[PDB]
Amino acid sequence: ATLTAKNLAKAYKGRRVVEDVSLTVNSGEIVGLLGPNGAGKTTTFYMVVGIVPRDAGNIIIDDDDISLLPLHARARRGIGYLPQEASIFRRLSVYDNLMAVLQIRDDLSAEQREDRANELMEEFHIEHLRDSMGQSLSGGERRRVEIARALAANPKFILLDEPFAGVDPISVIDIKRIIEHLRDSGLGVLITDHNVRETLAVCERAYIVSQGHLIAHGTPTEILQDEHVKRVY
Ligand SMILES: CO[C@@H]1[C@@H](OC(N)=O)[C@@H](O)[C@H](Oc2ccc3c(O)c(NC(=O)[C@]45C[C@H]6C[C@H](C[C@H](C6)C4)C5)c(=O)oc3c2C)OC1(C)C
Ligand SMILES: Nc1ncnc2c1ncn2[C@@H]1O[C@H](COP(=O)(O)OP(=O)(O)O)[C@@H](O)[C@H]1O
Ligand SMILES: [Mg+2]
Repeated sequence: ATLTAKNLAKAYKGRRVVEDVSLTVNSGEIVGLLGPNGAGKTTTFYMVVGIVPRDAGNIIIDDDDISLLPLHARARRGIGYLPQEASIFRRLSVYDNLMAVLQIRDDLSAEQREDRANELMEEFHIEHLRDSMGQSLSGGERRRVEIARALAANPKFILLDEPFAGVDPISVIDIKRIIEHLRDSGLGVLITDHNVRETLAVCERAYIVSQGHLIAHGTPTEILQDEHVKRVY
């Protein structure tokens, strides 16, 4: 499957925070949307996920233009999403966090939902936290729970907004292995970051944004032929 955004634009109070941003991700790839703070990465993700309406451009999955579908409809089409800031249900246990999303799985029986919850906790190394409250988790543990909770919806594409933000260096490596695992499972993975040097090496392709504009794109090697990108990073 392929998820594509074509010439997205978004304005707030007449200011164009995103002017022209495109990107594409296929199943089995990690693709980066990378650039400085304020460049428009989260706004772009919001327009892809459907959390805000787009002012221009197109959002496409395969042969379906979904630019006008609401968040919930795109989610059923296979788009999953993880915000930068903590999104775990702090007052609920890890188990209940996963079961909360598994309740939308009309393709699974009550029993199967229970199975998947145990499966996800094994995969993401959080079984020992089954009954712990999200509040009591560390940044890295919290991130692993939130990612597993997103996968509970069985998405085709997972959009991770700065997944490494607010986690320790050991958890960064752990999250990087998780991302490789997701990719190997056939998901299309789209990640944002401002640390181009670090994140570029895990991307099959990336889209470098600055001030709401796409300024470079392609494989890391292609991107790093751009003198501006070389220098700044
Ligand atoms: C049918 O409803 C479902 C639930 O399903 C059942 N059957 O209940 C379950 O799916 C679920 O539950 C949630 C989800 C979110 C919250 C939540 O954001 C809380 N607020 C805090 O964390 C904060 C907020 C402010 C003020 C303080 C400090 C800081 C900043 C963090 C508390 C919260 O206190 O409880 C939540 C619950 C229970 O979502 C629901 C509600 C849609
Ligand atoms: N709801 C909003 N109203 C007005 N301006 C906003 C809103 N959300 C974001 N912005 C602005 O849009 C620009 C891009 O923000 P954002 O997409 O969050 O950038 P990034 O994720 O790349 O840091 C920023 O200048 C930000 O202040
Ligand atoms: Mg952001």
